[PDB]
Amino acid sequence: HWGYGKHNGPEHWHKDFPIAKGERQSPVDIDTHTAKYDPSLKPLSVSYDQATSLRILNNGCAFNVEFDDSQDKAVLKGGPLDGTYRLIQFHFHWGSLDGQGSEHTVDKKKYAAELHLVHWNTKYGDFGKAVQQPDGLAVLGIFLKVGSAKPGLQKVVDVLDSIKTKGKSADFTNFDPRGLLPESLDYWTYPGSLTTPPLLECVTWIVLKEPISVSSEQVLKFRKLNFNGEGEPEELMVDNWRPAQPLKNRQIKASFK
Ligand SMILES: NS(=O)(=O)c1ccc(C(=O)N[C@@H](c2ccccc2)c2cnnn2CC(=O)NCCCS)cc1
Ligand SMILES: [Zn+2]
Repeated sequence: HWGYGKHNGPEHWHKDFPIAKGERQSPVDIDTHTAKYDPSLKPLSVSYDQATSLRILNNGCAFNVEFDDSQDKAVLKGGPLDGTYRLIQFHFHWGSLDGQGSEHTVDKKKYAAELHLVHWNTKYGDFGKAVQQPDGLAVLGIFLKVGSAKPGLQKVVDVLDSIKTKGKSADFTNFDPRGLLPESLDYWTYPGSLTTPPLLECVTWIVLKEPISVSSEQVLKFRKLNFNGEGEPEELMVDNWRPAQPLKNRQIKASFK
């Protein structure tokens, strides 16, 4: 029932998921002047060289590229994290217009889109158990701006034709998520939540400072997707972002001086 319309969008979610008004909700606005460098942060390790992608799925919210997480293959370690976090999927949030689409904002600036690489803490054995823990997940967030094309994104753009409507999937093997990273791994980190229902407060957020650039044509292909299922009235999959939530008693830490 929840979605991103006037009748079922983020302002309505709290009626089915009261944690929507919780103490560690995401996303947030990152006030870069209030964020503090934290010398206790260890180097961030993004280790994706043995990633094994499997499939791409339109789940009615976004599209997810899913990975084989049955072994340590593609993992996130270091930074604010304790232990090893395994990549399970990535997806994006985007706008109807280039001036909006990201979930996190930076000094109130909205980006055209935001990539979420989702990882779970291997100490909990599987994703389902990890989402019952306050340090169960780590999401690596990457902003997208419109400018030059991102070559590493093109294979995603070109399969979207095949998963236009909710519940469609396609084989998506041998995709290398390293092609979606910016040059610098400088980040902000804070404790938060899933940004969609069930909005569970399990996430260590790691949001990169440097955006990647994608072309107008690339983001336009995202906006041709549908929220609805085949045969249903066409609802373009656009503006699938939750706005910034109250920071409450949290501190955002920076990895850079
Ligand atoms: N935006 S985010 O990175 O913060 C984020 C990351 C992961 C999930 C997620 O795994 N949600 C699934 C889940 C299954 C079991 C327990 C809890 C959560 C779920 C539940 N119903 N559908 N899904 C799939 C889901 O919503 N896919 C993520 C695409 C966001 S537009 C949601 C948001
Ligand atoms: Zn997300």
